[PDB]
Amino acid sequence: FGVGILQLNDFLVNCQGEHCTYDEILSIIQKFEPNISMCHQGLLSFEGFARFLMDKDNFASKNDESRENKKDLQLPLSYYYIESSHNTYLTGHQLKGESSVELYSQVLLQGCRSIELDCWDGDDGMPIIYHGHTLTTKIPFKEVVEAIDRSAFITSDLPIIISIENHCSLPQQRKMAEIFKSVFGEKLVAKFLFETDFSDDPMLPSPDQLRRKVLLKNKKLKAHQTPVDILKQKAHQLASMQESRQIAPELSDLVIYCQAVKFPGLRTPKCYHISSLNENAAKRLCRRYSQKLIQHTACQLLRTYPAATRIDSSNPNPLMFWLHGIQLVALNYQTDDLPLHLNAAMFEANGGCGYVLKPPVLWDKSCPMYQKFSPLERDLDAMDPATYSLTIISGQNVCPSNSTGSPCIEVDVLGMPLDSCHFRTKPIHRNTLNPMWNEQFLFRVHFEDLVFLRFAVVENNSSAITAQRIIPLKALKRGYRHLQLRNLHNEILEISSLFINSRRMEDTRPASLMFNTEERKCSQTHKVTVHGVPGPEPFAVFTINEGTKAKQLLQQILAVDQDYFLMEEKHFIKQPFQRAVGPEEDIVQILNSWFPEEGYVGRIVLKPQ
Ligand SMILES: [Ca+2]
Repeated sequence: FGVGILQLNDFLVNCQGEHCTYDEILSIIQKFEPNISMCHQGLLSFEGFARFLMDKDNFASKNDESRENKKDLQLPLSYYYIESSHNTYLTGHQLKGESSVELYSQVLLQGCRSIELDCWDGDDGMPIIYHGHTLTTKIPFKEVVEAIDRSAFITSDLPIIISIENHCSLPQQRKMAEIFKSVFGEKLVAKFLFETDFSDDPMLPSPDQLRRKVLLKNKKLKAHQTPVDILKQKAHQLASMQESRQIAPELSDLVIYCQAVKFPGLRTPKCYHISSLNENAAKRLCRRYSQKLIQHTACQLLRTYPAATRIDSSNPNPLMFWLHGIQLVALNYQTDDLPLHLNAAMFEANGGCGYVLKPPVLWDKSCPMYQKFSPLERDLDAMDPATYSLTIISGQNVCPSNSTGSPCIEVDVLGMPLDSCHFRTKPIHRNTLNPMWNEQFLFRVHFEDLVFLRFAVVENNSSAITAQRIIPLKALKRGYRHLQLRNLHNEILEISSLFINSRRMEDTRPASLMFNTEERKCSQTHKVTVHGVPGPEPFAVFTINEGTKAKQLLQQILAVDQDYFLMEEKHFIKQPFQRAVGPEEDIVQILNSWFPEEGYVGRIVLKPQ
């Protein structure tokens, strides 16, 4: 009549990758089996098992439940992607359209940490913001700085970087400096703050150390060698009479950690230098100097922005840049397009605070692939990729206000080129309300740390995109799950969703270990279920890490005083497969060898020798 606890556990471990205790499972039955006499015998009915997984609170994303990690925020500023806005003051087109002050408030409230002022002369000796030599409307500089002060730290107390595109006179550059000091007060970094900044080989300080701080990014006056050089240069200026090159000292003195420099290629220490490349120059840099660009971004910040050619405020794909460890990929937040949605999926991580620690191959020396990795290269023959299966089972209300459209689902794997690939289902004829596809895609991935899954709903007739969702691959939960879809403005569509299965396998050496560190392994929590543990319940749960090994798990189980080994068991739908586990073998590697929906469920068992 129904599913037992032992059998509901095998399904949850193997398909859903959730290790629940005897009691948490008795709870799921109590919550989904209405019939009390079933409930009293520990049996979930078949219609109740279906209700359990069809439930609206069976979401796909782990990022629903992600929050700031204090430790992950304790490394140098340059080890992080940093959510960034291009020409924040613009509402639409780059050469026409309005400037708005509020846009700084909206962007910063969202969790953005880098924003851009383009400062020009106002006819009354007060700096104004607008796109130079165009029909953009002008907004007051002061109003913008106040908007940033109010809203900078409402959503996230992690430091912002103000990108100043300085086109003012020296008189109005001094105004700018008064207003930065009077408005931001003790939040504005106006001096080197840390013991670590006066050390032999200095690094940028941690985004943690800089909570509730505002970093200016402007040009900084180069230090003159002697009194005479200053006076001689001054006599040169006088002698010939009959962005802006000059920099008010008042403003230069407020530039500390982010000293803008025309890009030098590949006397203030270099970790305080930062450069701003149009997308074309940054792409050239990524093709030509792949590994050098990665060694550069380990110690210094680099900022890319949209090409000048994109006058419609289109956006470039951020992946190229993030894979070379570029931190500030500055997008037009006013343009809903696939890249802005890629941006948003990236900065769901770490509580949406706007600082995400980089995949450790682009900074941690103890990563097997440190300095060997170029993301544009196909010859990864050293390593065995992880095998992903993704079933698109079905949808609900996938094209709002079009009951009679014919939808298919585009699924795009977006990562380094080698990991990239496109799928598309058959179109369901005239049913956007509860279409069923039950179509499966296989794909392999080497660099899990920066793949994005894009689900788009495409109305086959008009070929228009009606709903969309992007989710980091590592964020997708294994098993049967509901994927909340969103409209083309990345707003939640309260009823529209897809029902999906995903599976992951690991069969030279595995990629996820080649791209890992022993420090990240031992800090990644994983749960294991073990049957046959002396005790009341027939299976117990244990907290471990991706680094824990058979010998270590054995000590953890047994240490409490009353010749045992762990057994890898596969039970079929026969006689069970049984493999003794080697004392020095990684446990999580065994759980990731299993593949569900192949006629077995995996267990780990304690046995007497
Ligand atoms: Ca600009």
